Amino acid sequence: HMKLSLVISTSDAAFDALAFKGDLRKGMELAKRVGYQAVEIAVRDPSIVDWNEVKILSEELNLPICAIGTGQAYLADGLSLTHPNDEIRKKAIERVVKHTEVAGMFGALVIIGLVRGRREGRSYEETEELFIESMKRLLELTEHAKFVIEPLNRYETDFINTIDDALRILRKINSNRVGILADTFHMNIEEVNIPESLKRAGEKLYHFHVADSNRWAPGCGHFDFRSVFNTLKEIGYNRYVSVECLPLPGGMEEAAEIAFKTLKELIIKL
Ligand SMILES: O=C(CO)[C@@H](O)CO
Ligand SMILES: [Mn+2]
Repeated sequence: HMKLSLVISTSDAAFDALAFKGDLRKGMELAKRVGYQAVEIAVRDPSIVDWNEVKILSEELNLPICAIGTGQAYLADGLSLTHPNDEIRKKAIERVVKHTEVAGMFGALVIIGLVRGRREGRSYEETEELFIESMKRLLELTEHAKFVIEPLNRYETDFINTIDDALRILRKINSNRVGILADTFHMNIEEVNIPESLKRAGEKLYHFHVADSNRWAPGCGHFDFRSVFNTLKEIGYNRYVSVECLPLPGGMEEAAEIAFKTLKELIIKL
C-alpha cells in the first residue's frame, strides 16, 4: 500500500516567480507522466508564493503534495531552531509556522531537516534541549501540522545523525504529530544495520526518502533497496516513498524514470 512520490526542484519565487511556477508545473507534469502518485516540494519562504495557483495545479493533475521541505530556510536565510541567538530561534519558528500553513492546504508533512541547526561548538545536550523546546513551541502553535525529523549525515550536521538519535528526541517531545523521515542516502553512511534501524523506527516512520548510495536514481549505485523494502513490508509501512535524488544519470527526467522503475519493481514484488 506504499505510494511513490517525486521530489521536484524549484527556483526560489523571490528570485523569479515565473521560474518557480514553470519549474513546478514541469516537475508535476513529469511526475504524473512517469507514474508517481504525489510530489514533494521544498520552499525557502512560503510567504512569496501564490499557493492557490499551486492548489489549482495539484487539482488539475490529480497529484497531491505529500511533503514540504524547509532546508533552504537554514541554508539561504540562516534560520535555525537551535540557533544560539534566541531572536533567530524565534524567526525560525515563525518561518516554519508559515510552512505549516501551506502544508495544511495540501495535507502535507513538514520536514524538519537542516532547519534544526547544528551544535555550533555546544554540547549535544544543550542543542537537543533547545531543539525540543522549539518543537514543543511549534506543536503549541499548530493544531493540525505533522512534522518529520530527518536524520542527516555527519557532513551536513552534527545534530541528529541516526534514527536512534531521532527516536530518543521523539520520546521526549511525546507527540504523535512528530515522526521520523528516514533517507537511504544518509542511512548508507550513518546507520549500522539499516533494516534493524527501520524496525526500531516502526510506527514512528512517517515518511521515506530514497536515493542510491551516490545519491543518483535508485538502481544506479550499490545500495541494497531489496532488504529495505522487505523491512518496510514487515513494519507495515504504507505511506510515501519519495525520490530525492540528484538528476543523474542523464538529467531530471531520466533520473525520475529510472527511480520509478527500480522502486516500482521492488514494491510490486513485495
Ligand atoms: O536529505 C535532505 C533533505 O531531505 C538534506 O540532505 C538536504 O538535501
Ligand atoms: Mn532527504
